Amino acid sequence: IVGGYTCGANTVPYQVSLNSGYHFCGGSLINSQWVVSAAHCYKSGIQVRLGEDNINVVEGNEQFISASKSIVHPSYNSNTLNNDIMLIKLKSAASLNSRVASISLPTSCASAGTQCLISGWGNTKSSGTSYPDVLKCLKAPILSDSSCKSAYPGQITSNMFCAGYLEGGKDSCQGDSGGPVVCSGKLQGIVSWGSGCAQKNKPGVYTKVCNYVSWIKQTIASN
Ligand SMILES: COc1ccc2[nH]cc(CCN)c2c1
Ligand SMILES: [Ca+2]
Repeated sequence: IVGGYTCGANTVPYQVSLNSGYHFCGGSLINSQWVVSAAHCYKSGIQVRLGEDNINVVEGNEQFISASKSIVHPSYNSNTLNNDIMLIKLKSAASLNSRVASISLPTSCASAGTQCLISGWGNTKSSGTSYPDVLKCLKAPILSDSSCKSAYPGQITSNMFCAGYLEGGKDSCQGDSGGPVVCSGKLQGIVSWGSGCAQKNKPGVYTKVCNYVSWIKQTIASN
C-alpha cells in the first residue's frame, strides 16, 4: 500500500496472508473454512495465515492453516486478468473471534463514489521498494466506469473496477495482490492489477466480486 496508514493490530480481522515460505499474496476469509484471493496468486503449497499483524513476529493471535484445495475461476485469463479470482479451502476450520472474522459477500454491486478500505503488506513506495512488516490500510473511492476505461483503454472488462485517486500518490502495490477491498462492511473487490503503483491517471484495478457471488456460493456448497 502506497500512501496509506498503519491499520493497527487485528483491526482488519478478515485479512489473511498467503505464505509459501514467505508472504506472497493477501486474501480474505469469507467463512470458517474458505478464503478468496486473486487467481494470479495461485500456487501449490499455500499456508494461510490468519490473525496477523507483523508477519515476521509471532504476536499471539495467529492461526496457521494449510490449504487443502485451491479452485481458480474456470474462465480466468492470465493475459488479460479477466476473472482474477480464486477460492482456497482450509484443511481445518479457523476459530473465529474478534480478531479473526469472516467478511460478508455482497448482495449488490457498489456504485462509483462509495468509499472502501484496501489493506495489505505490499510495497509502500511508488519508486524503489520498502516492504512493511505490519498491515497497511488505505481508504479510497470506487471510480466511475468511464474514468476507469479512460485510464486503461481497451483493458477494463465488466469484471473489473478502478478505485483510488487519479492524482496518484495512494494505491495498492506489489504484494497487496489478492487482498480485500471492503465497502460498507462487504467484500466488493480483490487487488488485481495496475500500471505501476500510485502513478497519476493509473489507479488500481480490482476484481468485481459482486459478479462472482453465485459461483462462490455454489462452489463452497459442493467442495
Ligand atoms: C509494481 O507494480 C505492481 C506490480 C504488480 C502488481 N500486482 C498488483 C498490483 C496492484 C497495483 N495497484 C501491482 C502493482
Ligand atoms: Ca505475526
